[PDB]
Amino acid sequence: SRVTPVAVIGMGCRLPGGINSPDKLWESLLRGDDLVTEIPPDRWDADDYYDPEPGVPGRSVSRWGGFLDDVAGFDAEFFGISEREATSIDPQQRLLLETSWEAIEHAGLDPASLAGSSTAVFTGLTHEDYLVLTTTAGGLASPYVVTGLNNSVASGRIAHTLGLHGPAMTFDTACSSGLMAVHLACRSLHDGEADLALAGGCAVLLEPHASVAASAQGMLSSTGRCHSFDADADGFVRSEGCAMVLLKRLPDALRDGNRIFAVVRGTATNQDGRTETLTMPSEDAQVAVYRAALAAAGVQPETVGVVEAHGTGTPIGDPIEYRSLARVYGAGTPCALGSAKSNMGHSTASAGTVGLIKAILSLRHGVVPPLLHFNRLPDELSDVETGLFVPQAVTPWPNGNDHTPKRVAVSSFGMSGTNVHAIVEEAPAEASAPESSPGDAEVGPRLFMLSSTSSDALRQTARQLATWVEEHQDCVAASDLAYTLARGRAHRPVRTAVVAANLPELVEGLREVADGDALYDAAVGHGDRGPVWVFSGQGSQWAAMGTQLLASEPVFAATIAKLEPVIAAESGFSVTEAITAQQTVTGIDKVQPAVFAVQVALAATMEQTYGVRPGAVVGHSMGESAAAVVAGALSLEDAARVICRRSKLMTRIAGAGAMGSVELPAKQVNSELMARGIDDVVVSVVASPQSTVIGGTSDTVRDLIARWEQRDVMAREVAVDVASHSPQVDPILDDLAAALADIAPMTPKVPYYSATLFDPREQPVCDGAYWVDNLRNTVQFAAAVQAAMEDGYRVFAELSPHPLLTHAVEQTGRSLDMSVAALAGMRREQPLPHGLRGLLTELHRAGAALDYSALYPAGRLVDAPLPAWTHARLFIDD
Amino acid sequence: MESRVTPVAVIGMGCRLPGGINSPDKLWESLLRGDDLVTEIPPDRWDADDYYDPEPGVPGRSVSRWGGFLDDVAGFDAEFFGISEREATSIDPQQRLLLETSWEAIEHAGLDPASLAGSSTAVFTGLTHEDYLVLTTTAGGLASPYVVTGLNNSVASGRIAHTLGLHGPAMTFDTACSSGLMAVHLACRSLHDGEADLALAGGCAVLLEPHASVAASAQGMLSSTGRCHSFDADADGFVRSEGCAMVLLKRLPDALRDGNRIFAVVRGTATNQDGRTETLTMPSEDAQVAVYRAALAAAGVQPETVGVVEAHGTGTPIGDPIEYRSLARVYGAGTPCALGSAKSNMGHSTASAGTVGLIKAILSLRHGVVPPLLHFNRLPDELSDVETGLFVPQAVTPWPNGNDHTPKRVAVSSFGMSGTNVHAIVEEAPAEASAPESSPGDAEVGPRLFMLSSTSSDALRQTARQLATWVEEHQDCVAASDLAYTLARGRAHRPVRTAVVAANLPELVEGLREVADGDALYDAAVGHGDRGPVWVFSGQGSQWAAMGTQLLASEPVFAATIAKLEPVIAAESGFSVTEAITAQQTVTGIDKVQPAVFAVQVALAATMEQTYGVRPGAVVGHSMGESAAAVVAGALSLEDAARVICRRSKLMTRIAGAGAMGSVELPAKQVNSELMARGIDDVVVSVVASPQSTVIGGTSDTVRDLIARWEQRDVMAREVAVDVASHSPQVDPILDDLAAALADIAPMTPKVPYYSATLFDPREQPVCDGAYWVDNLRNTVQFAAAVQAAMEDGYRVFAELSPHPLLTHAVEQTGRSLDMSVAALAGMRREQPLPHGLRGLLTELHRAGAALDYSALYPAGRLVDAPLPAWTHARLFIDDD
Amino acid sequence: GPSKFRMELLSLPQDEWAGRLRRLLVEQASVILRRTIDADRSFIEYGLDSLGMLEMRTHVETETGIRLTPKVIATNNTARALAQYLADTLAEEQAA
Ligand SMILES: *[C@@H](CCCCCCCCCCCCCC)C(=O)NCCNC(=O)CCNC(=O)[C@H](O)C(C)(C)COP(=O)(O)O
Ligand SMILES: *[C@@H](CCCCCCCCCCCCCC)C(=O)NCCNC(=O)CCNC(=O)[C@H](O)C(C)(C)COP(*)(=O)O
Repeated sequence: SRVTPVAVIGMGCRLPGGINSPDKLWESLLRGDDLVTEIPPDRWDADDYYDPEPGVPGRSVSRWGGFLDDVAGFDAEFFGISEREATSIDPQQRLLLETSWEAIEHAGLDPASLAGSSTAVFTGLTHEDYLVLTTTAGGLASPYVVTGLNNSVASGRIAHTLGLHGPAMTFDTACSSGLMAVHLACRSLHDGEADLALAGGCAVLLEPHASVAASAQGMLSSTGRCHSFDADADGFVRSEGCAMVLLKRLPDALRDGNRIFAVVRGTATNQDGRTETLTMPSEDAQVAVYRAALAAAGVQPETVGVVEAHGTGTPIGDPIEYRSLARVYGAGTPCALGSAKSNMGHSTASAGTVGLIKAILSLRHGVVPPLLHFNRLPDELSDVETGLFVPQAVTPWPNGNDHTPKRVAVSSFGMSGTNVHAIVEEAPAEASAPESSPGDAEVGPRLFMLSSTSSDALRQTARQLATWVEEHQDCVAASDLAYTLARGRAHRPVRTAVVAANLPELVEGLREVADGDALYDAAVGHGDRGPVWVFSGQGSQWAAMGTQLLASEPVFAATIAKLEPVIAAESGFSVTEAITAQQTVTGIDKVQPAVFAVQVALAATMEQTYGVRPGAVVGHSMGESAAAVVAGALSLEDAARVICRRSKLMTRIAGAGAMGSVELPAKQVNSELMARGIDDVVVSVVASPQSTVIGGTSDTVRDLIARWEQRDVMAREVAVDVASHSPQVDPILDDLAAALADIAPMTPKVPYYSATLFDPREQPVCDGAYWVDNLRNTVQFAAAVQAAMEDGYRVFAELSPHPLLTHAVEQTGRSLDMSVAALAGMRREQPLPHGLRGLLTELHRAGAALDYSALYPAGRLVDAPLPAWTHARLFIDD
Repeated sequence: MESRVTPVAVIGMGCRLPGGINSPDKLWESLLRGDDLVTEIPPDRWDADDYYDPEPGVPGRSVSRWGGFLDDVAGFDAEFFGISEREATSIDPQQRLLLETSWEAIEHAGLDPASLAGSSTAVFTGLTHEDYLVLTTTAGGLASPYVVTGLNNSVASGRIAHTLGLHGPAMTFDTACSSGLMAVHLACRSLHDGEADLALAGGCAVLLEPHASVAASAQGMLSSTGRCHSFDADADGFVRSEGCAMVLLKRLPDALRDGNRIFAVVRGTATNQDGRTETLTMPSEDAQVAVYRAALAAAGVQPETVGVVEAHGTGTPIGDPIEYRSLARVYGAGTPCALGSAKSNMGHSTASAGTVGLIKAILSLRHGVVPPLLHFNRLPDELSDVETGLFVPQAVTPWPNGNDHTPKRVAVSSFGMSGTNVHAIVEEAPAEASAPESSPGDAEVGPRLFMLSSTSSDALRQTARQLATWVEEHQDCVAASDLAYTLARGRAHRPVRTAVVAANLPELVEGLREVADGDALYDAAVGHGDRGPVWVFSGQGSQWAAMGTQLLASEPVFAATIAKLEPVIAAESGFSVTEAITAQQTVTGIDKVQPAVFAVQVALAATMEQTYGVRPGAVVGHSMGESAAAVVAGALSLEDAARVICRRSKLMTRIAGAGAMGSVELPAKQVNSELMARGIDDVVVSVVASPQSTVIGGTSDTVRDLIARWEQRDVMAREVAVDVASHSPQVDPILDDLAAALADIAPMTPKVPYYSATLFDPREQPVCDGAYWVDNLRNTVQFAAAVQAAMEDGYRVFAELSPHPLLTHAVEQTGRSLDMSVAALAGMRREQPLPHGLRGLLTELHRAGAALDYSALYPAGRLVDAPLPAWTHARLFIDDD
Repeated sequence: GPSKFRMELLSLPQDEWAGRLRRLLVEQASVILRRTIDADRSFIEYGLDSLGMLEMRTHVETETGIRLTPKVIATNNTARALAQYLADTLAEEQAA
């Protein structure tokens, strides 16, 4: 072997007829589809130039071509491109930018993970149609033309966008540009200049003057069809198309476990040299490049089963090529001769890569697609004795032996006389992991995860995937598909999840998402920071809260089982019946422990079963006790005593005061309270900057409420037993401190934003005096939440039985002009047949950091379709 | 110590830059003189006032009115490359300049581009901008069929490979302003692989249209002042400028083995991308530092041994401080290091400044000095904190840290707009492993032959004038013999060619001025150099008094051959050859006239082959001329043909005035019909000289009476009195004696092809026996058919080797009949002096285009930097007036 | 004299100076980018190129009298940070 083998670990393409995926390309090739259509009126009026008489000046003989369903579409915002600059960008560059992202995602890699890598980019561009259209419109004066119409930035932008550091050059080698990029990338990876390579080309047809000019040369087909290797060959038809591949050194790819589609064992390039005419090919030059590539790959030509020829369909090009192949390949052993350009026309720049992609697919499925538009070879090739043949149907691999890996030969010959050839071998024998036992493939709901750049794109994405799952539901494994959508895709800003146990169930859910009218909204996080647990106070209790979770989640049930004896120890009460009875838990000695048990088990389930690391913890009222447990400051055996011992204490002062809710800032409330000479009523909880909770003497509290109602102020009393965070609790703190004298606080390991300490940023020591202070002092919950946002957290999920502070969090975030998400872990009478997977679905939708490895330990990548795009039409105009 | 790539030697460089710079040496003179090459935009391109606006950011207007412009962009030598005028009109000028400069690069390396046919030479050409495409679509000329190759970028490199018949990889590419040096990266990589043994790298810049300036001006790139104030505190942007530059690259072990001249060694090169950093065009400091240490690692060079950095130096207020701070982090670690940038002198030659920067680096290496930076007055205050050994030279500076233990090394950098950086480390050429310098040898100062060439007459005069100026300057820096060697075996001989004979350079300067000013019409060569000339050997009538006196005194080998043949005639004819050729009166009497003509003519052909290496591709003789032709082609030995001719002249000396030669313009068929009408057999066709000229031999009275018959009928039937009526029945009685008296010779097979007028078919090999000779004095001389078969074989150059040309006019006539352009040179003329021996024939033989053995004429010598020939540029452009 | 916004802003207590600025920025970037921005996600991934940075540079100069430079927006890569950078810069010059 002359060079290092290079593995094609990812492929991406956009091709005429709506083909935008390598798997979709294979289906069309196998079906024998013909993607050559009449020129859409959107490009130009074909009848303004069509003339069947050859060589008529100013007129073309071709009215056909292979066109993309749309070209002006480009998801500009997802790449941070403003419409003003996006409009002037050559569509060839935009399609390359999009398809390169598809190529990386197809490999199972997050493109954002490639930032800072030594990845190299090689893109070939041969047509300046958008430049000419801009010149005709006279819009060259726009400053964005400097970047929009230059050819170097076609690969520069891709490297700039993804933050790559390898070579990022753009070349132009005519119709062999697509395959030349693979040869250059295979060279660069071997030299060590890079560790990953993006190779391919793009061609876009927007102007008739390119077609008529070639028509005057007699190049294009009169019948408008690339009759490759047929007697009626009369020329080619230009066609749009963009295709890219991702290349990585084989030892690295095998070491890192990336899926390998095929191995490029060696490439070679050559020039036709001096010929009769500048565009005439040379037979001996083609024969030389064949032996050069085989020598570089170190493989005998007798073992190359299938040759993917150039096959443009020119009357003189094919006989030269056919003689070239017969002198090297097909030496006795049968050989199959194919050409992708028959099915979709000549893609020019990208024709090299598309031919390669067809070769990759043929290797994987082990068959050769029939060659469209073939009846017989030209009569002048009758005497050539060779093993070559043109398949007229889906044929098995011509060799059929097992001792030798399947190999193909890919060729591409440029107009300027530059030839490219590459030898591709099938992927290595899969390093199959130990077979998954039926116990590992547990029957149970799994999250299938979607993403897109907009609401409509998500609905389109769901529809596409639903049809794909409906086809491969027997061939694909549900475990792998769940793994692939989570661990092997890029989570685009607008995202959702569908939970199901079987693929048919998954399809039905996707169709509901496809036809649903819900306004899916973009995520607010970046997966860099974990969610912030919010532990609310009392009042969220509802009848039979824990019945569903106990019957569904084992860790939740286990947590209650461990904590139940402590309640029966300190308070002598059984929480299992209270949270499962038909009546809401009542009594402070019962209400507080019941809420505490649910919250801590909810947190316990989340970071153990679903492995969600909390980025920060925020506590409100007794929720601070739950907050301490999750933060690692205390053990559950301590806070349970803290809750239980405290809970029985204010049973003495049940009814010792009344609470009021004032929807005004606390600062002005304090000033008005001071100006009124009143000092028994104090601010209890600063819930939001626009709301305040007060408590004190029951009759007096009603008096300011009436004194606020006469001022038409929105105010309300709070129907709860104990005047917490007010001087009414005074007769207990001395007893409470003695009861908590045995508490052993520890330093918190999770960021703790206490609402009791004057500075929320302080990491508390949850000693006895804290809870004494917590009950007496006011709660600056809005301040603590505000502090967490200032630190950068944006996702808050409250773990109470019912949402009570989610509205407060949203108000505080809005008061800071900050985009935040307020999720609810549980809701009153909300059925959750799938357990807490609903919250996990919501947390991912918001964008909190997750340990997807814990949810999806291992699995094989599969071919799930990539997400759609928010294709806004961005084209020049006159 | 570790070198991960093979060192690559730059064996040839060529460029075309603004201000009439057409050669690397002329670039060096400009840099030392501190020339500023940017000018106001010429009205020929566009009206600059139609777009100028000093206010930055104004829509639809450009802030700069200056640029560096080539003196002639539309100029192209279409016919030399075999491209029709129509096709060349629609070819992008970037492609046309690349084709011309690449040819200049190959010649500058000392190689004939025709010798690269079938080689594995690779071609990488950087190329940005599409101004001609913009112009073409504005004029609406895209319907032309030639556009498919004229405007497609891939043909830019494909055309070079197609023209020269190169088989290595050939591609063009775009990497913004770093494409020029990126070509060197790919070429070094391709050579390292073994894919190629020669590589052309470079780029082209062309500035035909204004909107490119307007679009960039809105972005704020364009400099308001109009000069690239590289590394100056007043930097405000760059200025675009035209320019093309190409280099030729070869593996260093191969360059040493073949003995090619090395200008510099590219030890290593590397490239990378800036990555995600602010805006698309904002450069990254850390990326620049990475490529420096990567290139050094690949080249195995520590940075402290690099003394000069050819920085990118665009002149933007953002780019320059990033460059300086990045360089100070790598280079100049305590040791002084000199900064520089070719951008300052000639603006930004986008997509080619990478190569132009490289070329400046090589010239600095060979001359060992750092050119001053033009507009530098003070570094920006932002860089006052940076501590470094770097410094910007304000005058011609000796090489920093100059020493012999460490070879001089240069770092070349070039950064593109897309963010792709290229950086290469260049070392001086290895210590000259030349032959003993000024060693004794061919120290003779005899007049040497200096060769000129071009594509047209007016081009030759321009070429002579340019070379005359160059020789006038370097008359002391180089030896005359080396210049003669360079022009002969180190250049490509274009169709229009001539030579000048001189003994010393001062005479040469006078000679070129005569050629540059003379109104001589220099016709292009008719030969392709494939086949050697065809010697022509004549009959009687060429003799004149004291012919060889000057030749005997000017060609020692001629004299040796004359002396060699002297004894045999002194035995067979009894008289010394020097008598007839040195007497003050013309030799008379066939017994001495005939041997004398044969003796000189044989030595003449001997003089060409032994002394001037002129191997004849074919040989043709006439009458007596077959004897001389037989010796030269190898059909018979030298002395044996001598006894052959003296015996004949003596044997027919028995008769005087045996008959007559009626020479008529009538065709042989027509005179045969006329003779049949006359019915006499006393006269016979003796010589078929031309299709429009026939010679009739026979009895005197039958000739004289009958030739008057055409003279009454107004027919061009002249005759000059001759001693012998050969090829006629008048010599028949002596043939029996002649058939045996000279039968002692032993003919053998010629080693050279022979066309014989004696045989019916000249192409047949003639056995030079007496019977064949007896045919010669009797059979009709079929000379016209003899030369006809020669040109049917494609031979083109015919030289008449006779004291006076007699049959040359016949060659032109038959060539005119054949509609086939041929050369009819004459070896020597009547009374014509020979101040330089037969060198006057050789210069004409070269001008005709025959095959020559230049190795024999020019055994050895070092190549020189003599200026390349000027092109016949024609104004080819697209107009929308 | 200075823009009407600058008179109002200084007359207001300095603690909301970030809040009022954080809007002069959101509105101005919204019209420049033609997209309702958010106050925390970075400009560069909105597509704020070098030109748009100039339009921001000149506009804030008219509205606040502060000479912004393109490196600063490159450093204060988000609106909240940029408004924060404007706040103390206003505070520092005021204290002079
Ligand atoms: C790719 C060809 C790419 C170039 C032509 C299509 C694009 C539009 C024109 C270029 C841009 C113009 C400027 C902007 C508007 C390709 O695959 N081509 C065919 C490859 N075949 C091949 O090389 C051999 C085919 N050649 C011939 O059949 C033969 O040379 C001709 C019939 C074409 C010419 O014959 P003659 O004129 O007698 O030499
Ligand atoms: C050369 C840069 C490219 C010059 C030629 C561009 C001509 C237009 C090409 C497209 C065709 C349009 C016409 C179609 C008919 C170069 O040498 N690049 C390296 C240095 N160049 C830089 O830009 C580096 C310094 N950059 C800057 O100063 C800033 O990024 C600029 C001023 C560009 C933007 O400032 P803003 O980001 O603060």
